[PDB]
Amino acid sequence: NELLHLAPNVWPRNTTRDEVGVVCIAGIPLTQLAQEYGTPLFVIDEDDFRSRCRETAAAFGSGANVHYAAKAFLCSEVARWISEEGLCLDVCTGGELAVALHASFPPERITLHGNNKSVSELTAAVKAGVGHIVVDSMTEIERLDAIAGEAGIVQDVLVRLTVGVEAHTHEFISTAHEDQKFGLSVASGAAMAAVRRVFATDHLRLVGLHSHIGSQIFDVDGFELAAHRVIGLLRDVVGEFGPEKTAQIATVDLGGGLGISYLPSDDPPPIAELAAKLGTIVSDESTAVGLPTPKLVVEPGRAIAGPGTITLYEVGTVKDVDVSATAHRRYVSVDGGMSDNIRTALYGAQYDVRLVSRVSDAPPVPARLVGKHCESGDIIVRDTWVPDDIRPGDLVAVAATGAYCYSLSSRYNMVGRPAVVAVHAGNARLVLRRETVDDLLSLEVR
Amino acid sequence: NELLHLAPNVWPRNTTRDEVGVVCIAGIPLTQLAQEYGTPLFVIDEDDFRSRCRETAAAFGSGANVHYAAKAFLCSEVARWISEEGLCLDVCTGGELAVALHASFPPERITLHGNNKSVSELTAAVKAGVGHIVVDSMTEIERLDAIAGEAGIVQDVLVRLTVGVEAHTHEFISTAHEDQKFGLSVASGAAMAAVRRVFATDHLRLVGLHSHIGSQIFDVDGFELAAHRVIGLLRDVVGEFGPEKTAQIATVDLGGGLGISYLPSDDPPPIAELAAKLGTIVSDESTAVGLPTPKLVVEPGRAIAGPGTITLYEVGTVKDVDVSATAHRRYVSVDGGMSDNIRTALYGAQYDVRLVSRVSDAPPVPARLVGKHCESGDIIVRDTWVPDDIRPGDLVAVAATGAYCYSLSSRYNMVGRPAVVAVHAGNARLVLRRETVDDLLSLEVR
Repeated sequence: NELLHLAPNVWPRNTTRDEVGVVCIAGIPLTQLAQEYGTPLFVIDEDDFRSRCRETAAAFGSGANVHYAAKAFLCSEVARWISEEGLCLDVCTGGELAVALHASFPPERITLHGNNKSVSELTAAVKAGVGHIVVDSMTEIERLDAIAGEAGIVQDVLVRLTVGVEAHTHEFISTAHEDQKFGLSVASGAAMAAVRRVFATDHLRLVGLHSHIGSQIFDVDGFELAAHRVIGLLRDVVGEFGPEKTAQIATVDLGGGLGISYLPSDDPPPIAELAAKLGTIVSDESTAVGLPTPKLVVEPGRAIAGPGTITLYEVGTVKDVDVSATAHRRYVSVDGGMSDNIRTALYGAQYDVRLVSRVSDAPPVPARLVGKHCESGDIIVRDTWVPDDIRPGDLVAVAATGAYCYSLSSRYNMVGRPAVVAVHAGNARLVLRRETVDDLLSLEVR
Repeated sequence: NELLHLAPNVWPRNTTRDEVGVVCIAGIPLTQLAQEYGTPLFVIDEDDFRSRCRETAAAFGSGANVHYAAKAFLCSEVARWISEEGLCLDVCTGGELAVALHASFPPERITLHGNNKSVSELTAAVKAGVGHIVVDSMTEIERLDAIAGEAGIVQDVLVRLTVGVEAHTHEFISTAHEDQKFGLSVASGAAMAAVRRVFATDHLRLVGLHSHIGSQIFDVDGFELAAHRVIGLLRDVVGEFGPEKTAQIATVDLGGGLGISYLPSDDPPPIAELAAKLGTIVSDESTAVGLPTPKLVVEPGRAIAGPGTITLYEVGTVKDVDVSATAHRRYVSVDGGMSDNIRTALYGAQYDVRLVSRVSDAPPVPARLVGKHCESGDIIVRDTWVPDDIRPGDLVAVAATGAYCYSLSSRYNMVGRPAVVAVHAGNARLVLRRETVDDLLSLEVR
């Protein structure tokens, strides 16, 4: 009855149910996908993903202002999607760049991020003609300058700032000293020292400022404090160097962390509403300090890739576990685990799980969804409810696994990566194939 | 001065230091290994690993009583070492089995573990002639019974028990109801129901009972209570079925969790000492209930694989981070991260890290060792000390990364698995090659 419901904020946009009670994505029964492709299976609702690109692009004025964070999930097919939808792509190490270039992603729409970019990654970035590099340390700045001079080019950079704001859901914390790896402290003068260094060179050009402040952010307040702090530095810079050397500092990038619904009760605002608030903040903040309004750029991963994909599993074992003298928890063992979704164990993530191969009339029963790994903490959904007649051979799906589940996949217990399939308009296609024993053995020498 | 020291309880047994101040493993400078093989690099002290096998085998009476838990780290090379050293091998899913069989590991010395074994894994295990299956549910028992009967064989099994004991380091917790996925409860009567079920059939033979109680266990008291509880069931079983159908229940397997030193302060007892205590426990408990003393089996992963391997990295970036108005923490960015060692992030692991390419005279300074991934929490060693002159190009090593680090490796940010090398008597050989971009792209369709 209520265990049947697929909260529209949580599930992919193109989710329906059958007349026989099977959940379909983009018109295809989940049962047919498991039949054709096996389980576990990442199922991507392509129209959903593309929708999020378009709405976010519209919300921020242009696809140019929306940089997809590849770390959420990347492969050549997805790089193609982002390319066609007109967004930019943020890449983090050499491997993400090479996969983008392999996919012929236009390098001028690429930004390179990272706290510890090697010489060889910086080298490859400029050789490829990557549009922007977000610099994270004085050392990087030295390195990049030498590399750009060698190549005979002027590299566009942003400097990553630490502004003491950490935002999650409907709260944020402001600290005097952010104690983490990324960026340079505005407060300490470290950020201004970086700005000076970039100005002192010939082969680099400072075109913006970057901050990233959290994840699953549902309110604008963290961003507003962050924006105030970032533009305060802007004020400091053009104050010291004059609106002339600074004219080209045209971009404030407020990073990622746009929030999605994992659970029905999750309540991120519509992106159009949040984006307009952000736009008003940036204009207000810049006028408040006598500056022209900079371009606002945003770097979502989760908010593009997360909601449109589910993980489909087969129930293998159902065990009733005594938890008190009178209560029980129903442990439902499934086809994968921390190998394909480590987020529950790693971050304490909370997911929605539903029976998707039939409609049960059995009453709900408190449950834990667990994997097949030889570790007690191999838990996929810690606290949930299942039909009292859940049985091996039933299919269940976990929602919003499109971001950072596959990106984090391992071969723990020699469990190969699941296949990943894209559905569009009643048609399914394999995108990433499932790993085999040969894959498992492939790094072994002889 | 003291930042130079490599605690012998922490570092591989065949660690020394150069006269030029480079740490060698099995006689090879770590700087040479980084030069030949690149970083990050897993370095396996082969002799150390074998020694651990040999001393644990001796401590428990025989290699037959020591079952290496492959989940800690498995490849064909390692399966070979285990086989040669005369130990048994615990495998957890179909992939671990397949790797074992691929490496020619004797099936009779294999034991299959897991909470969610599929019909296909069970079927492959009996087809291979796997010596033991540790059954975890009533469902598994029914599946295996049918499988064994179809094969025309009698399958030896043990029943995994939950006895409400969870031990770590020098303590344990006893609970009325362990609320987790594995085993059947002695207290609720679920264990006895399973024993009856095995006894009901012709195609299975009950040879023993299994319990696994935690990790990093430094004392014997948790084991004692567990053994008391396990042997209590043994008494109920032979009571109800008579010393007859019960004569072949010859083994009490107390699982894994034997502890190693991650940090110089860590104090696991010598294995011979703990093994003797354990032996005494088993004999005492069985005699207290009028039973002959059962064989004692142990399933270590960490204590075999952990200490003999280190992870070698190159320092790329060094940033001093203000943490209060007066204090600072030195962020030392390295060559890998949560992709090759997720344990700090995942379980709050603590590691020992040391500068290995030179001797520093610089004073020590509070530090954090961090990877190159594009998230704040990509921390390898949260709280450590490094020399004040630590610089890009220096090599550092993290100790005791031989268990559960490679096992759990991912391609987060398209960062390929590092190379794994084995060193023995002044010779190094590549065991597992490092991933390339082609590996990263290999599951892509088109």
